[PDB]
Amino acid sequence: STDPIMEKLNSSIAYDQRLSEVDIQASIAYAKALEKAGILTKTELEKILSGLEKISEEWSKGVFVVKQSDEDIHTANERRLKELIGDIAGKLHTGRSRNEQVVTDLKLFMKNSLSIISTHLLQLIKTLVERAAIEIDVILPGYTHLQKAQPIRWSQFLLSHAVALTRDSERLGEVKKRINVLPLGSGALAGNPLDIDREMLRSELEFASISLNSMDAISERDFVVEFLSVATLLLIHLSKMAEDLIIYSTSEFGFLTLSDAFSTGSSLMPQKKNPDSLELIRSKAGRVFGRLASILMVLKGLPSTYNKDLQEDKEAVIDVVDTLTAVLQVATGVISTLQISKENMEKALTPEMLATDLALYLVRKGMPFRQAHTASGKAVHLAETKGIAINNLTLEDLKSISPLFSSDVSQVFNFVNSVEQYTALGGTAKSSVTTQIEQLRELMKKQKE
Amino acid sequence: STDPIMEKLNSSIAYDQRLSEVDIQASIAYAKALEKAGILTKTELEKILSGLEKISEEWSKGVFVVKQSDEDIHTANERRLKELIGDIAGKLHTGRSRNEQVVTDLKLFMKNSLSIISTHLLQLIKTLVERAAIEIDVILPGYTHLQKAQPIRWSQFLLSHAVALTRDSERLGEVKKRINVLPLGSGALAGNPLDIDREMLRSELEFASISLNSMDAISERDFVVEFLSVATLLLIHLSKMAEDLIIYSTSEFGFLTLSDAFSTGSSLMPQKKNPDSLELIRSKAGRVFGRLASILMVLKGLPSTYNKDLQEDKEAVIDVVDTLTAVLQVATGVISTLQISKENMEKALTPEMLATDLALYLVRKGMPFRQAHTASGKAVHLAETKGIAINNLTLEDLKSISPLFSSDVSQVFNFVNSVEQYTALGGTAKSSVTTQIEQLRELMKKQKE
Amino acid sequence: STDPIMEKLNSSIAYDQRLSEVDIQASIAYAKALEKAGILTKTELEKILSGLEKISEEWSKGVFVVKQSDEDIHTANERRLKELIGDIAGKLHTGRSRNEQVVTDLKLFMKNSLSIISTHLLQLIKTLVERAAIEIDVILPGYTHLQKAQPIRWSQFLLSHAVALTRDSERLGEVKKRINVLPLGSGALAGNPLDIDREMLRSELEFASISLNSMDAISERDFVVEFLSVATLLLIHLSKMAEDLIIYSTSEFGFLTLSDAFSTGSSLMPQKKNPDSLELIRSKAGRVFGRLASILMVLKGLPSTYNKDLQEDKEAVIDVVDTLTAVLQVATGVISTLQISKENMEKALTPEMLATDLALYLVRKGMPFRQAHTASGKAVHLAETKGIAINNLTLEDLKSISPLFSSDVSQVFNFVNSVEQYTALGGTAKSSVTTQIEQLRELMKKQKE
Amino acid sequence: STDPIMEKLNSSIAYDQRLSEVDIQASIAYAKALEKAGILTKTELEKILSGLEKISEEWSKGVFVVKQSDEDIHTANERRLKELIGDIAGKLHTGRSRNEQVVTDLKLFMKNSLSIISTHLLQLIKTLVERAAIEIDVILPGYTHLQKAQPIRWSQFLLSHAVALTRDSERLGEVKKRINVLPLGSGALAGNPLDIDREMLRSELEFASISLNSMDAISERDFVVEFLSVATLLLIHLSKMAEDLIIYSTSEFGFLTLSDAFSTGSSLMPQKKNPDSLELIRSKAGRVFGRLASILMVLKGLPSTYNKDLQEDKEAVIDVVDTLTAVLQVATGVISTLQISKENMEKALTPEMLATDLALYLVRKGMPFRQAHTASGKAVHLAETKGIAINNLTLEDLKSISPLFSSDVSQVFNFVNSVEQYTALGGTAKSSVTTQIEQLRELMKKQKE
Ligand SMILES: [Cl-]
Ligand SMILES: [Cl-]
Ligand SMILES: [Cl-]
Ligand SMILES: [Cl-]
Ligand SMILES: [Cl-]
Ligand SMILES: [Cl-]
Ligand SMILES: [Cl-]
Ligand SMILES: [Cl-]
Ligand SMILES: [Cl-]
Ligand SMILES: [Cl-]
Ligand SMILES: [Cl-]
Ligand SMILES: [Cl-]
Repeated sequence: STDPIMEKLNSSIAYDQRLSEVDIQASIAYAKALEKAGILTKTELEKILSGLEKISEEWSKGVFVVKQSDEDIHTANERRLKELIGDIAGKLHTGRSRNEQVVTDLKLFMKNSLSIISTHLLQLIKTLVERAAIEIDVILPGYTHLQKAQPIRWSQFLLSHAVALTRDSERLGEVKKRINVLPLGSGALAGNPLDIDREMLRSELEFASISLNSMDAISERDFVVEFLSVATLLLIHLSKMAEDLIIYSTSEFGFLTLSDAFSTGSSLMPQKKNPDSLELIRSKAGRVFGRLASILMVLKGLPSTYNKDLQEDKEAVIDVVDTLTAVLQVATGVISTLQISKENMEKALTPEMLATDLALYLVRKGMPFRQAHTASGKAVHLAETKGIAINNLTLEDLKSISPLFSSDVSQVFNFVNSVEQYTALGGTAKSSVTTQIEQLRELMKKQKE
Repeated sequence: STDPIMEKLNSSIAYDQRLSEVDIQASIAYAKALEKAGILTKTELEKILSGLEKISEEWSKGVFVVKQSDEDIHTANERRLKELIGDIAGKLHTGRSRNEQVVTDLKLFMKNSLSIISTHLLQLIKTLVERAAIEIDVILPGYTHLQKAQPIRWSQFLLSHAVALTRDSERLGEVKKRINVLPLGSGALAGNPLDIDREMLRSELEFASISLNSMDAISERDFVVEFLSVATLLLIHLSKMAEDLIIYSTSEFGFLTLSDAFSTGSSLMPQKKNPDSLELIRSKAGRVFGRLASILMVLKGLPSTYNKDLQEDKEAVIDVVDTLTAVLQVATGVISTLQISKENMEKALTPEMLATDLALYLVRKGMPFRQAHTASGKAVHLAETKGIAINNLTLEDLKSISPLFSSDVSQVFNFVNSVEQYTALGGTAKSSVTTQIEQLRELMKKQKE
Repeated sequence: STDPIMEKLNSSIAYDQRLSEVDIQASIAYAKALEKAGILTKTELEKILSGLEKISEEWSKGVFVVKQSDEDIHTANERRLKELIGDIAGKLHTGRSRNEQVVTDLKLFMKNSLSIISTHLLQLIKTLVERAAIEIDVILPGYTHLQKAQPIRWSQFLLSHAVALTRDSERLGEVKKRINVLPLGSGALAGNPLDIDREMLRSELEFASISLNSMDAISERDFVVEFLSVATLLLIHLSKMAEDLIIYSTSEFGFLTLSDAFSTGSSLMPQKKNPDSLELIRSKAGRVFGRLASILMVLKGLPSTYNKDLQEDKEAVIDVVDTLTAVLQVATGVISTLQISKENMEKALTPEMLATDLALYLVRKGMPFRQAHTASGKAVHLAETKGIAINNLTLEDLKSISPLFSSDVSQVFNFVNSVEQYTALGGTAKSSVTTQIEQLRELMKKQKE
Repeated sequence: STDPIMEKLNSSIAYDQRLSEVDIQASIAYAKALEKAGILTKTELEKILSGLEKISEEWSKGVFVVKQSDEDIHTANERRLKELIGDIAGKLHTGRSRNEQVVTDLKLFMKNSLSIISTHLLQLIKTLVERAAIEIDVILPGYTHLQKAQPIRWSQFLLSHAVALTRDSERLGEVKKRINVLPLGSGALAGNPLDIDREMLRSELEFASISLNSMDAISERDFVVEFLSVATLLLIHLSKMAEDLIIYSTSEFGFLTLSDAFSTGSSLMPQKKNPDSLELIRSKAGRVFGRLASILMVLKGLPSTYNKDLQEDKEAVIDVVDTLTAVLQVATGVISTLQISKENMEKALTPEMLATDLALYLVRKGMPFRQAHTASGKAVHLAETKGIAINNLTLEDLKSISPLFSSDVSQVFNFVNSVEQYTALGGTAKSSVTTQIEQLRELMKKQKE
């Protein structure tokens, strides 16, 4: 009777086959609770768990056969169990609703997915932290407005990304905690009428706790929005790092080149070596953001309790989980195999970036910063008008700006001296970077457990 | 050499196989232009067109074989042609870039897709217009704030949706016009170096014109954003109609019930008959919006010219084209097979909705509207305090509010009289509705051609 | 020199005057650290803190005078201090960047704002929890697909919203923790060169800790995205509750009416009483979501470190903070003053919603659920074809469906009996609702501290 | 009675004062139609138009006084007219609803706003087209993946942006057409009951036509979504151009520097000259996108007809109209006053970008492209391994790759020769660029009228 086109638009089995195992696992747990509730005889339970375990095997062996009438994974497994053991299968449905199987399964899938994602995320952070430890002596320009600002260590750069990524890791753990709440036993919205043992369900399925209200457990998708939100910000961080590496990979900047494994050429232009890995990653930010936008829209203005609209969550979660997994591993390969050009990073170190240091120089000699700033500004301009860099002005030139300049300004013109000024926690001085590295190694240790 | 994970993240063949035919068609057109440009001998052209036509057959017969190395459809067809005719295949690549094949193919796919979508959209509008013509005598409540406002014809309701949908149709035609501009011959960004005959390409591929600048033709995706944008607004309209029908389908409202073909029951609650068709449609608004959001993000801040980030467009377009096709046809089935309850729509017609008419009554007798409004307000409240509807107050009751009320107020209390006040173009009077119906039939006639 | 139009587009003083106080407070803290770093003499510090305190007074008395050249609050306060104490003011700028003042100020503003928001959020949850305790005996329909499902307690409904809102409260606390990290002392990106005492800054400004990397502290806006994200989900929850109350406020449903303080009439239609409060709230979901979308877009693909693009964060945060504050308080008024119609909620309780209970009845007598479900389905249909409700079928009618039905089915037809089946934790049975109420009172107690 | 906080959240006068004039203008038009409908005496009309004209003066002189009770502009003007002429003012409300004043006013405001925006947009395109005509001999690198691709003319670059901006202009005109439809006379939803002369209203207010259905005219906001959508894509284009100019403004690229009027320095780093104008513009893309996202969300799932949720449209439209106006003018200043470095653009022209030309060279001599591509690839690599550019390999070196290379390959190594290959329409050859310039001058001529 169902209109074929609507039935097709209604089918979620194509993607939600990814929930085949957690669905059996959840059915198994419920079968045991039903036996304890007196709905199944221990003899029936056996037939049921045996059938379910068999269906699990069919899916893992890639031999399960999806039929036309299967509008979703839940309907598939129920059909299969019935054709295996008959009428007994039908007892498993007692007090159970699809509205609760759907969030229970997706949460089970998400818990497993987060572990994998976490593992990869931590490996990415580690890769950045460990390379930062190895390349701690490298100094290059730091930018604001994409204009050379003040010199910083390449390790300080790798660590800013590592640090941001660590907050992503942290948010990921917080979301996992609310994901880890058992919704099974909420029924279609009013709860379970059998005095089902929810605690037994909880430990069996390995959730940290149970849902507090049946109407909310079945209507909410905060856990989907949260996931999508944190994943989006994680992607945002990756788009910024991509933007950085792609620009630094240009021939104009020349700071680095990715490995051949993470680049591709051009079937038309023979000279090309393109940073595809990073561009792909940068574009995924939009992809994941679209998933977040869609779910927020799907939810807005919907009435309590369950609504068929909610079915759009599955595909969005699965797609973002797969994007993360791929994106994180690729990012790792890139960071660990890319080749920096210590020579070019060094050449890019030009005197004008030391203009702030030149002003502090005068400040140390007594001049108030505002004046010191304008004086340093003049030297920058004098050198420009003269067609040279500031370190090439003469001492009398500096005196023409302020007699406060003494022969010892020569010490201002030393990049190692520049970065080494920033010892206060968080700065780019080498001792601060080593401190950060240690802090991050600890943070990771704690994130892992 | 390419990292396997990055290569997988980079593959677009899974979805872009949908472009198999337009890609051959575009290669065929270019092969003929290359022969005219002196790159191919008429003998070579023959081998080439014959090979291409053969590959086209493989795809349509569902026998084409995708190999590991095929990162996209373009790479697949090029590989296949080479293994069919050898070295000659390689001449087809002359002066051609993937950056141009990609937008040429997607535009070719979009042109064909729009025709199908248009056909369905027009059928949906027709369905609403024709039912509105049949059910023109039905009157029910009209709402603002979901509170009963003034009575309107059910046909006036069906037509508001038809009208909005017609603007969707119109926007769809405008987008098609800019989609219909040939980008082939832009190369990787600098244009074509062979003095290729772009006009020949244009007519051959059936585009209305050619791109003006090669750098823009290869960098832009306005045609994707536009499509996604209009599709999103179209979905918005459908979410509002869905919201309406779902609410009207409630037992509390009781105005209508969808057919069984567009509903489904509940495996747990035996009494349920749910309007799945409409909820599915309403949720797609979010889905399509997410696609729009993702592409806008993918594009923002990207430098000229082509960037690998752009590859995310394919899957978003294909997904939205398929959503539209399904959603439009389902919407049509729903509107044409749903059953209204003329009796309940009639029962819902209550006197308080005529309070505005009661104020105009006094206005006709000389009272300024502001005063007429407060007087009518009092009658509404008097009736409430008295526990009756306003048409049940006595004439002396109305006189206690304003002596201006005469025995002829009885004429105010007639719903057919209410709606029939709105004869000015656009209103709910029957003559206005018939006018609208005629206007829409014409609009559709013009949209179709 | 600056183009007047660009300067206007660049000015953020209109909105960022809201940061006038935290900016002084942050300048005060830095002045004291500069004295300890040897940049200011204790005599200079005095003049500085005295001047700053004076500027603080000007803003709080609403007498501060913004001049043309003030492109932001930071520039305003610096100008004012200089015209008050002269050259000494300029020493305060030593080692300080706008890039760090900007995030330090906004975080200070956000910390204060979250406290207010939290206070209001907790009051909203309390309002729902306490009313749920008072109206615990009320039963009405529960819905899925906006179709009557199974009976539930009105208190179970109020609590689903309370529960969701509690997760919003929890997420709000997590975000506050990362907001509470001091970024001051990061300079323009390389850190602070004076060995400034960041710990002194931390305790002085009351942050829980300090930023780990100067490049990240100045480039990131995770704290803005997080805030916007959680606020958006909070709004989503409020849009669903609004959708519920507006629908329940219809005359068709008739379950409740809001108070006059939270409604408005119509200048045209005298009978109208509209639920403006709820519609306003529902629409804010979109408003806040737009703010989230904008910031995510502003950030995507931006290079390290600071970029002027980031300046868009201020107005988005301030607007959402003000929306939350207003929305939360209004929501509270609505819930606490609305009037339910116990009589209509009772009348809406119809027999078909007990069809699931009727199937369990047969299940208890031995029949497998699948069969019990179809049997109950038949009774629903028999009653329909007969034009009566199911509780009106005769016992022999039920026997015609299944001889398993005995005279005691009469017990199935009792709504208090229906809801009382759900005693398992989370359900709608009265003992479960009282449990929830207790749990939520505790949760709130912990959230508050 | 209205809760003060809800009343504040409900007030739209702060921003919708921008609609003060179009609101009077719309009231004036309706007053004249009411007189013709027999509701006002010609004597009353006079008092009314005189009062309205007076209120118009108050607003334009900046002396109108907003009172507490004014929840919107419509309520303000109605109050003011009443206190000026008394009871007569109240007759103007006859048959009129706020639901129609609101869309009529906003459309009137949008029509005027589009004209201004169009004027500025066309000036921006002109600025790019005319500079492209002046700097037509300049050649620099063209990029894909931000990697040097093939040489192109700077004019070809300016024109790709001009061309995209022209589509923005075109879409803007299409939106204006649907904006130009008169909604006045739709009442609260059922239409107008006075047989009001809508055609008279149309010409009087200068709309191109009238709305077809009263229910749609009052419920829709397609005209807002459309506007926001096109404005967003326009901003997208501007974010890409900004991304380009900011990168080209780097010292690493060194192709250009903006004028001082469109840059700003750093209060901390004396050497800085930052491209604020472009970064501000790039960030507005997100701002405008957020406005689009919010309105789409506000609309999704809302029931017919009017809902208070719709009130969020005003502020979004006004904000985007003001952003466009500022952004467009600033963009113009930037393009017209920026200074390119013809010398550096020339230096950036390196031999590897000619590798495609080198392959075509062999193709002309008979070699199939695929082979020609790999041969050219080898030369690129040989030169790398040798530490020189390809134009420095010896003829015998090229022979070692393919004996097909003859002394005349020297002609391949000429950049003017490179770009001049692209004469086919749209390419970067000089004759193609002059063609584009002419086409765009015409397009603008037509857009203007
Ligand atoms: Cl047993
Ligand atoms: Cl090196
Ligand atoms: Cl000296
Ligand atoms: Cl020939
Ligand atoms: Cl009927
Ligand atoms: Cl009389
Ligand atoms: Cl001292
Ligand atoms: Cl009552
Ligand atoms: Cl019996
Ligand atoms: Cl007269
Ligand atoms: Cl020059
Ligand atoms: Cl030779």
